[PDB]
Amino acid sequence: KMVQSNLRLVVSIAKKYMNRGLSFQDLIQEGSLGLIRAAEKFDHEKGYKFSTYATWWIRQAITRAIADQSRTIRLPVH
DNA sequence: TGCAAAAAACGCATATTCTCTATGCAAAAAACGCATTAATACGAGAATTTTGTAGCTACTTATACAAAATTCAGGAAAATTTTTCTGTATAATGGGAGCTGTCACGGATGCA
Repeated sequence: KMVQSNLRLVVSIAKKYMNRGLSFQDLIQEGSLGLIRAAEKFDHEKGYKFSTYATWWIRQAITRAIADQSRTIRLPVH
């Protein structure tokens, strides 16, 4: 539920990363791969929401995708 | 402007005579013969002698085992670059972008 609940601000990552040469949706479903990768290692008794930590994953999970994703030649990040 | 007609030239009488056609002289070529000498070739002698044939001998090579002294193909470390994975903590709370001037056809639904 909290997962499904924290599925609004995600649009921020979508907008910031439009589609990253892919698809708005795929740039949010891959962001969903985040969310879960928050909860778990979201950190309770922390002192504030994953609003500064959930994103964190989010944007580190998209990116990784995005560019893993999408040019039909994988690229090394280097 | 018709000729009859005269003198000198221009045509029928020979000397001259002089290119001229005509034979004996003579001088040196030539070529023929007496011929002489030398040289081009035949006769004999034995001397070199190369080629042709045999056996011995030295060089050259046919061959049979193989790990020479050297090449190479993997195998397994590094070495450094690169790749994939994981992680970094305030708040942030519904998405733009053309379709609106085509003509005609064939179903297929909706709407009383």
